[PDB]
Amino acid sequence: RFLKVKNWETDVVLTDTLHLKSTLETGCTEHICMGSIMLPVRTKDQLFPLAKEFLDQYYSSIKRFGSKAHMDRLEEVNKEIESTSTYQLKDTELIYGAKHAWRNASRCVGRIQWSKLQVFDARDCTTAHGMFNYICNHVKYATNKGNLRSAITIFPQRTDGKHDFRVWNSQLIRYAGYKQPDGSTLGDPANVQFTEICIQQGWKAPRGRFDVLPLLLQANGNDPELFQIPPELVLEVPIRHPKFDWFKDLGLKWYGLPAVSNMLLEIGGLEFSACPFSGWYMGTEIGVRDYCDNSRYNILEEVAKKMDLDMRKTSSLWKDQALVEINIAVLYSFQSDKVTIVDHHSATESFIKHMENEYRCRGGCPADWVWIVPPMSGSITPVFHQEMLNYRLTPSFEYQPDPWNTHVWKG
Amino acid sequence: RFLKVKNWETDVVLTDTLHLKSTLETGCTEHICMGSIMLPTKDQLFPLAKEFLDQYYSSIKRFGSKAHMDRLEEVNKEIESTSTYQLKDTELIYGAKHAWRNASRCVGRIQWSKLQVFDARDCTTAHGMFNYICNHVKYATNKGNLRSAITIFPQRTDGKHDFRVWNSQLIRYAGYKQPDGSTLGDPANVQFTEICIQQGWKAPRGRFDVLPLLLQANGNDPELFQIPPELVLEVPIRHPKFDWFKDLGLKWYGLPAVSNMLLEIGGLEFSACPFSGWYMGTEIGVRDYCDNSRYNILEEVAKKMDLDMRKTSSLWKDQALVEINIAVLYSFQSDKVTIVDHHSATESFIKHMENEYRCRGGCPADWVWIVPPMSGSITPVFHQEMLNYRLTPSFEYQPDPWNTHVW
Ligand code: HEM
Ligand code: HEM
Ligand SMILES: Cc1cc(N)nc(CCc2cc(F)cc(CC[C@H]3CCCN3C)c2)c1
Ligand SMILES: Cc1cc(N)nc(CCc2cc(F)cc(CC[C@H]3CCCN3C)c2)c1
Ligand SMILES: C[C@H](O)[C@H](O)[C@H]1CNc2nc(N)[nH]c(=O)c2N1
Ligand SMILES: C[C@H](O)[C@H](O)[C@H]1CNc2nc(N)[nH]c(=O)c2N1
Ligand SMILES: [Zn+2]
Repeated sequence: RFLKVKNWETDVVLTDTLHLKSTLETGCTEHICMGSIMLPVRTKDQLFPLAKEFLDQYYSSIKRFGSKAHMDRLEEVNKEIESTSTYQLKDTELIYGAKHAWRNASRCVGRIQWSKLQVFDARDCTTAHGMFNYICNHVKYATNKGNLRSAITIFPQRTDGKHDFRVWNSQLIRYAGYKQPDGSTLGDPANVQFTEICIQQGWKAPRGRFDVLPLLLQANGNDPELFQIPPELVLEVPIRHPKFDWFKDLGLKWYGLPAVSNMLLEIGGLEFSACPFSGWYMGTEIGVRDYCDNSRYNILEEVAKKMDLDMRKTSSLWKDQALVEINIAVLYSFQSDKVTIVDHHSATESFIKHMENEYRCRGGCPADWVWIVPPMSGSITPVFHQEMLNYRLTPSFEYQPDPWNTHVWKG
Repeated sequence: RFLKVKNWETDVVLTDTLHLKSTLETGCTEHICMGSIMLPTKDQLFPLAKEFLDQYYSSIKRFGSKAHMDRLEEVNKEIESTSTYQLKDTELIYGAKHAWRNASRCVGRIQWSKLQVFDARDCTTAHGMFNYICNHVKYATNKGNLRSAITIFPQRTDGKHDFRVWNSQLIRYAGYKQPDGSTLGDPANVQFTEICIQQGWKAPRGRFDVLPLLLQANGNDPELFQIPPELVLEVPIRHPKFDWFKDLGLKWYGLPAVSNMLLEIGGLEFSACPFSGWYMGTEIGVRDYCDNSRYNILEEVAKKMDLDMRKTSSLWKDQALVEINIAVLYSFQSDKVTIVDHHSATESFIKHMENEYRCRGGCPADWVWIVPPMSGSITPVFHQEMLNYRLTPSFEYQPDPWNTHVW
């Protein structure tokens, strides 16, 4: 069976056969769509089929399907599973797996870059201090003095679920959030809960509005530990506006490296619960969501005030006007400091090219429209007009529960 | 299987039980989500009638009444005899209001119960269709104090006698291809503007030429009709800060009136059911004016704003796009013509969802369409999880007539 998607702006039509290789479920049924839902201990029983599917994929990609190197590897994995209950990926297989996990990430608009991912193998790591060291090196390498490079660092896979490696931060670099007694929030309200854990674990909070949070790191299922990322490794950009000189006086800054650190990487049935990865920012992530979400820094009010806008009725679109200025300021500040960033027009056009190429050479490109369309100026980006098929391929990145809700505390 | 939907801006969580009433299919499976795809006999008819009549008599708190069972047998007898049946006026009104209520792609559904239903089932000719449509347009326009309305023409019988309005909307601007390459007027209507001239229309070949009506009664050849200009309320578009904005020569019409959809009630198919309400600002300013496949005025506007159009990263498209939409709102509000901005309409819809979950158990909703085409995440619907499913009565798409008509 074949399926067609249409771009209603260009009339370009594409044919997807790749969804046939989809095994995992979506959440939808014939009678309900969960397309807008944000989020909809493994034994030898099912592990070898999952290994086999992965290795078939792997040897296909290197034009060695059915070779003696292919059959021997299947056999070697088999006996390793039956005798040890799990197995170890070769270096080649791990790198392939991490790239294809990103390649299969249907919510990611930056996937044109998927093949250029620097993979750091941290499977020999045994302690939280060792994790801090691996993460510091990732940050230095990925940041590259503002000329950002995509990277992922992969800590040991799960075994019995009781010895997990976990980065408790949702991102490697994030600002603290402090609930005040009067109800207000200082800093990033998205991080108030994590900030409290850190303070409880002994972090001395400066209690400012842009305090980089400490790393909280869990090795081999032991209690997590606190480390401060050396400040010289944390690249930050002060936000100013190319025309509004009062904008710098808002005191805004943001960090340069987006580095997601709380997701699970799944390859051949193996689960890598600590696998921080980073790339570079699309400007709307900072300018639209980080600053202007009602539940984040929410500077829309103060920006519109200083622009002296008609703030009485919403039909003056003062909110939309303030948002564009903020996003201009973010792009201007980053470009001025030579810190890599991509605007939402560039990124979406690139994704369309990526997606067309994926259909031609791969037979499809799983895409989550709800997430690919930028959170401002949606229909003037070409993805808005682009029909997309969403399905889940493996290797994959998955969500996992916050560790502080599952962890058994040693004391 | 009694589902929950979270709002991530407010942590508000609603439990959806209404989805279990869903009958039709979405297009998705467990293996694939098609949530962004634009478009996926006597025996079948009686269960459809029963399902509709059951929910009708429950809404009037007469489920299991003599009235209920009597109407049930009554329609059952008319089907076995005539192979169809006719709705009572009260059922027709209920059917129409609920097809709107169930329209998961519609952000304006909070007004669903205040709909004016015009019964045009006694109509027999295109001239009569025209009369009904003129009366609709005048009623709905109301000198700019717009009112919701639907006019319902005779139901399909054998598919050879279909009533059809060939226009996609009652009021739409013409679209002419140019010898030199591009398109003058509205590119979305170039083929329809063709079929009008190609059926007899005399085009003034301007940029904002109101299209004539092309009406089809009882599966006959359609006929051209010019809506009286005094019935077509239009708004000249100017900006409250930029005086040069008037010189662009832009205007739009006040009445959005969809005319090509099919209204399904109790298994009966009403293939001509023009319905109208009032515009959300972004429909005109984001889509109509700025879509690359439409009026595409963005470059001309930013040029007039003297913005740096050299790199995309200056956000000149975004900045223009806002000014254009501020103007559309300003123009309509200044001429006292009903319009709603995308912030008010989306906050209304959150309120309407809250009511539907409260007094009905749910509210089918299509996030891909509910979220406005600009400033999505500063609107409350962006952070609202929505469950999409098909309830009936419903509005459905239908093939364009000229592909089908046995001419
Ligand atoms: C190189 C530049 C990149 C850009 C511009 C980019 C951009 C984005 C954006 C805007 C999202 C939407 C999520 C949100 O808005 O919060 C996203 C999601 C995602 N990105 Fe990318 N990304 C990049 C690199 C990467 C890399 C290197 C990886 C992994 C190796 C990755 C994996 C993902 C995944 C798994 C998601 C889905 C998150 C979810 O399922 O909730 N991205 N990306
Ligand atoms: C009264 C104010 C109304 C507003 C503000 C409004 C707004 C909208 C918007 C913005 C859309 C998205 C589609 C697009 O962007 O082209 C839509 C779709 C829709 N509207 Fe409403 N509308 C209103 C009245 C009505 C009425 C009176 C009806 C029927 C009686 C109706 C039925 C529908 C349907 C069926 C769709 C979706 C068609 C589809 O399935 O693709 N609307 N509406
Ligand atoms: C590599 C990279 C590049 C870039 N440019 N941006 C990002 C951040 C986007 C992102 C990627 C991801 F895999 C998971 C989340 C979780 C955040 C969600 C959960 C709850 C609140 N957020 C909606 C975010 C990452
Ligand atoms: C009553 C009303 C009020 C309002 N405020 N707006 C509207 C227009 C929105 C609309 C409603 C609808 F039922 C069908 C379409 C078809 C347009 C699609 C077909 C193919 C390409 N277009 C996406 C539009 C109508
Ligand atoms: C490809 C995609 O489904 C298509 O562009 C849809 C997306 N969402 C939309 N939303 C609205 N309100 N109107 C539209 O025409 C569309 N078009
Ligand atoms: C409810 C809804 O799914 C949720 O708000 C989603 C919508 N689309 C998104 N798209 C992106 N890129 N990032 C997000 O966080 C979200 N949030
Ligand atoms: Zn779906």
